[PDB]
Amino acid sequence: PKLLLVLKGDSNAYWRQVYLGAQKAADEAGVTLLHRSTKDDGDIAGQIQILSYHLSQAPPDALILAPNSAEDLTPSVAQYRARNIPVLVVDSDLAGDAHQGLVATDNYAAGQLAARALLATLDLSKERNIALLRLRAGNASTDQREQGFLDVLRKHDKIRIIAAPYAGDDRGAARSEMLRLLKETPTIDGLFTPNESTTIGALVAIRQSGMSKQFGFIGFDQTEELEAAMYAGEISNLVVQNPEYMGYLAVQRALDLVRGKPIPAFTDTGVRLLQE
Amino acid sequence: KLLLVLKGDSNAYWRQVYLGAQKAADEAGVTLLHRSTKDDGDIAGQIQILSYHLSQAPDALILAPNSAEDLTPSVAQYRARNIPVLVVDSDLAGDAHQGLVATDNYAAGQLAARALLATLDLSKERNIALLRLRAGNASTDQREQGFLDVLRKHDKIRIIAAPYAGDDRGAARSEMLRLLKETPTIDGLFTPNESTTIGALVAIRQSGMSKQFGFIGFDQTEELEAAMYAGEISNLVVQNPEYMGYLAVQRALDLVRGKPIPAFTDTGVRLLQE
Ligand SMILES: OC[C@H]1O[C@@H](O)[C@H](O)[C@@H]1O
Ligand SMILES: OC[C@H]1O[C@@H](O)[C@H](O)[C@@H]1O
Repeated sequence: PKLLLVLKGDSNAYWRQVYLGAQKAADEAGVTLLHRSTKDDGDIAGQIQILSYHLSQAPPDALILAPNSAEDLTPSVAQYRARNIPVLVVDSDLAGDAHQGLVATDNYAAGQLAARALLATLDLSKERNIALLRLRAGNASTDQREQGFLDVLRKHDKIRIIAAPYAGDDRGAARSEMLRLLKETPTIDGLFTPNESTTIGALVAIRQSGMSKQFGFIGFDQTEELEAAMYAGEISNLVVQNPEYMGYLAVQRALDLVRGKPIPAFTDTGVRLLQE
Repeated sequence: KLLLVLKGDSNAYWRQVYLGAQKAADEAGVTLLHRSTKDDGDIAGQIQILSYHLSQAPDALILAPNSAEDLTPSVAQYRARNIPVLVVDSDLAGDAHQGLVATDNYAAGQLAARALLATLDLSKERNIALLRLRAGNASTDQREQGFLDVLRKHDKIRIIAAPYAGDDRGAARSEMLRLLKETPTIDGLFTPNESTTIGALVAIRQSGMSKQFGFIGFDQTEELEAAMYAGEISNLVVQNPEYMGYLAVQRALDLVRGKPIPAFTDTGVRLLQE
């Protein structure tokens, strides 16, 4: 068998872990794994181009896709379905029901978790002003993290959501956005950033602004730099997924589809706070 | 005795806040003194009203400040005299006051952006205009920031105009007339309060541009409602000014009698139609 893996891009180190897990499973199975992603996360047009190119020029036995857009990728996936090529979605949900399954974090639950963690960092005897650094509307994973977070906090006594701008897919964009927020906002008491790039961008902005360790800060995903910032007390906690295990299971599920075996509609790959 | 100082009388909106405050005051059997400037945005005039009442007299002040920063010294003077201050409608900078009763204006701006997006053909690039009110007026600054925060990075959306109109509907009319003449294409518009919405509406009609683009307005009056039902305005984001005035008085009475209040009481916001 041959499996085509198309992730969101290369703008997060996260994706290398998903790929490494997928490659481990493909190696164990004795199957060929192709990996083709856009340079940048969020490049919807580029991802659609990769899918159509491989459908025409070198079609796989199954497609494993992390869609950059929950809606804008459905026509691409429907083309695979009409060619009877199974599609397994990884990491971030796809709209509709053209695909055969999902293997991902429960991203809505991860956001609720992040809000609970933030509440635990705050002095809840006073009103607290909260900022959310959103990623990009239509990116299902972060849209769900953002909504789960807001659903815990919106009516919470002593909590005010004072900022929720979109940062975009780039850590440079997240840095620019956070720098503006820090300058323009009177008091930020708590922050949540829903992925690797937004967490790293915000961190760099917080340091450059002389604001380290000043407020509660829940981030998402982990790298050596984020782990260090957390151990230093610059980040209050990180909500972390299991990207290697997710990549590994996505390959196993895709192979089940190739062999005509049933798979769960949703395989939840787990989420946790990195520290107590 | 409760002193109620709103922004001015440039918007029919303030009569609804006053009516709610008066209902609450009547129900509680307390005297309400409503004292506002003639025009919204008259910062110096509002400071004068506050200075006068400190010099000769109330048990609490309910204030809708014309400037989030410029009213802070006036409010601090009340705090130094231990007269509770409840801020209504539009936030005040600092922490000299005892609470806020208002729409969540930032969230209301985000709502307006989402409503505007729903009016647009998002298969194609769309040009968007925003009519700002006045820097330093917290309520509209927050609506504008919420709206922009949703849209500034949105695929296929370009913000091509964001001028300030000022507090008068006549000024909003002049500004919109200029935009309609000078801009090659406007695909969507947001106006963040009653005066800006009415001024834009009148300009759009006078330009022969009615029903040509998506238009989210803010606040409601019989005239704005008619325009919406006619399809001239796509939707209105509306506050609950009567409930806001009523709650502001009840919160002020709680302050007078020493019952703790929340720092922010969110009085709600919705789209007027589906
Ligand atoms: O979109 C940003 C990507 O970064 C990783 O957190 C996520 O799983 C997500 O899909
Ligand atoms: O400042 C303009 C005033 O008009 C009403 O929309 C508002 O609540 C606002 O404070």
